[PDB]
Amino acid sequence: SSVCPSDNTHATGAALQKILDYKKGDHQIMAGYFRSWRDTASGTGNKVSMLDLPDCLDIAFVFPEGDETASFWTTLKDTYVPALHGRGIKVVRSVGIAQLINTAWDNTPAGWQGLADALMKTVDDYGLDGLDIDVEQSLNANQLKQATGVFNALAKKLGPKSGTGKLLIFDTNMDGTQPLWRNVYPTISYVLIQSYGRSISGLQTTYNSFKSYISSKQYLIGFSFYEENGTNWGDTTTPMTSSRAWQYAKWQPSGATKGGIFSYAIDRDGVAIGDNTLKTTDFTWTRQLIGAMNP
Ligand SMILES: C[C@@H]1O[C@@H](O)[C@@H](O)[C@H](O)[C@@H]1O
Repeated sequence: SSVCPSDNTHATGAALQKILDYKKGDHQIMAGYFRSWRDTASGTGNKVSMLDLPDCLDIAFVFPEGDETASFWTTLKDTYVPALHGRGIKVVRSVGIAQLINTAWDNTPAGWQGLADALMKTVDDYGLDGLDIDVEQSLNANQLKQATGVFNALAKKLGPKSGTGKLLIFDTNMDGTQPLWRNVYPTISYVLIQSYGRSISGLQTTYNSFKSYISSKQYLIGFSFYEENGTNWGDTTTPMTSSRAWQYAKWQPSGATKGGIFSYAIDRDGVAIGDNTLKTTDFTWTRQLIGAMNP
């Protein structure tokens, strides 16, 4: 990734083209969850724009909580998606598993299709590159049937079964024994393991629970930046090169190469642990971690 800037410059010419070429070639990828309610185009008081995101990012997740102002969604559609696409950055909408097990939607083939159609509007209306499902709970038999049905309906438009080039992503804090994963693994582009605060020594065990269902390049492990007023996971302690985030950038499963890493709350890149104020960011941690993976 020598072609990436040592600061947060947005390249423009042959300098941009080299970044677009880097992204088309083999490399460990970097993804980031951008908390939508923290975007400067949402409400008041925020300091970071999705426009700020570093050129060498591979995937930005639009990660809302549902109280965002209309202006955020307008800006995403009209300004952010075009600008990130100009940088070869993919933009994926995140939705919680709760949305796919919502009992307002019939637990039938027609209901799975109807709910998939509604979810595909969050992709198609914004010009996005796919959908990310956040799975952080176990499912009862009925929930598992409904979620599996929706994934199978989505797989007509997204992910490896679709042929569209659009992504279907499974992000989870659970392992590859979860029934939902056993049901939907053939539909998935990337699997992202929420690994905030975890032991470097337990990473192989988790990877081993998925590895029969994927190739290693589909697998990403995630750390968290420090969220204002949030959990102190301690993934981004100083010095950087000793951090959990840095150890994740360097970690490889035995005999294979992982797909890469992601951050939770990429809008918080470089804010000190315990600092509960909002700050601008030049994405030093994101840019350095891309370098750590692609030397
Ligand atoms: C229950 C928690 O869920 C996610 O936040 C993971 O990132 C943590 O490591 C932990 O498993």
